[PDB]
Amino acid sequence: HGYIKEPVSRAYMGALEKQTMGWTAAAQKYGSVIDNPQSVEGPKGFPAAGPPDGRIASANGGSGQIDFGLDKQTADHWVKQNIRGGFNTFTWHYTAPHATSKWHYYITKKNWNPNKPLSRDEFELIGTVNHDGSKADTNLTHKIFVPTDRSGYHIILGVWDVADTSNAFYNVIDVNLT
Ligand SMILES: [Cu+2]
Repeated sequence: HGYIKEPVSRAYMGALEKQTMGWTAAAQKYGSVIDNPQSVEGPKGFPAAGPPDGRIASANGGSGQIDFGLDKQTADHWVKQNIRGGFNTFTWHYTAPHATSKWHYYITKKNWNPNKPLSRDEFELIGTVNHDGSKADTNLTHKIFVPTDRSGYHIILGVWDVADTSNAFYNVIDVNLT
């Protein structure tokens, strides 16, 4: 269990807006993930397997841990944070740092549709961090090159594959890319 803390994942943004807008208004916006941003857990093997299209952001309800709130997708719904093209760092916080096989990072394609549910064919692989089966917290932060050929509203998906289970944690990040 864990989530992307910087940039602020959508899941962690829900936990953050819990504090600023309260439990009910934040749960209306994000669903039950506000309490458990670390629990966006679904089957590993993305993109060939893993959570189905339209259930990527919620990891198909996080293995029963959350609802499907995160799967809403419109131009306006989610809080965007600014990021620049090029090298960026992605830092996870672990509540329970499991043995890790890899992390893998994707961005939305230049022509993606911000008002339809997320599908795996809107995402492009941008980097893979292999790991030696040790705990996730031996490599907290990853240096990933974000494409410099697109701008405006994009989603970075970070995926954390657990070494010793059939599961993975899916963290979408809403970004305004410049
Ligand atoms: Cu866990």
